[PDB]
Amino acid sequence: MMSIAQVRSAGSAGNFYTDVLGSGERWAGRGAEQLGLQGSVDKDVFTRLLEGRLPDGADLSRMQDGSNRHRPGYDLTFSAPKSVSMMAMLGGDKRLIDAHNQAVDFAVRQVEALASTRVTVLTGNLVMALFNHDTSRDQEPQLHTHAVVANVTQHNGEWKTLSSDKVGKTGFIENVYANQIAFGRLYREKLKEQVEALGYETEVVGKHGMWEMPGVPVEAFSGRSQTIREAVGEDASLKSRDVAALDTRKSKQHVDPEIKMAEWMQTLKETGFDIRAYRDAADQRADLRTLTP
DNA sequence: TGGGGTGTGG
Ligand SMILES: [Mg+2]
Repeated sequence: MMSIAQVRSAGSAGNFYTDVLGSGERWAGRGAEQLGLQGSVDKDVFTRLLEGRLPDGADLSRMQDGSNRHRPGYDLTFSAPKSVSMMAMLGGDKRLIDAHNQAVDFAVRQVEALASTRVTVLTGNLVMALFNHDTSRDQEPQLHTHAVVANVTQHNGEWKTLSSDKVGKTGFIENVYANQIAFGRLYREKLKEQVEALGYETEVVGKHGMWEMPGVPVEAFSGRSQTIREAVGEDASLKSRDVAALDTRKSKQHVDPEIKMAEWMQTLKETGFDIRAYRDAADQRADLRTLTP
């Protein structure tokens, strides 16, 4: 599941991402490599990258009119299938938090192909920040990664701007939106490959091949989703659910990691699910094959 | 800026 969003403010939203299973926001992309950036994201260097102030001698901003300036960039959030989320946090399977991360690196890398600048020329490089979270605003397991793309790419010499000027030809983000499904798709496919290799089973449960591990009590950890549909309902348009997603949206919360982890384990019991039996069933499934043909 | 739900995203 890949969702999109425009970043419209540096300093402010620059923090947002700078802020419960062990807590890794790492850089990514050929562009982030050029500027010499690796698996760490300084609150300041990032907050800067959004204004147009690269680490390199590039200051592509527009600090005019008090505080009217550049265009920060975009947020491509890949959300993992609820069963994957649960198994990692409630099932303690750390191998999953990994698979998910590899699945994102794969996707985010296919997005970099569309990296192009205005003059339209595929510049094949991006400077990105990838933040990982594991809850929903409803406080449930909801592991996802905000692949924040900085509004900058590198053409021939200096850095330009992915974002466009005026209409001309569809620039970067235009194609991203035009290609959402494919991206959420191949992210989901990568996670899939690994997850099954670990010995887990999966079945389709939604459009464009969305899936989950069969048997895992998903319905019980989809509080946001349900609150959104109890409001605007089912059969509601995507746009209508966008607004619902925002109204009924609780505000960002300070949870007591162990009070919450316990509520989950507790609520997890009432479903009648045997977490342990599942991981083992998966192991035996994986073991059973790698030891045959 | 278009579009799948696990619903994130000043
Ligand atoms: Mg988040």
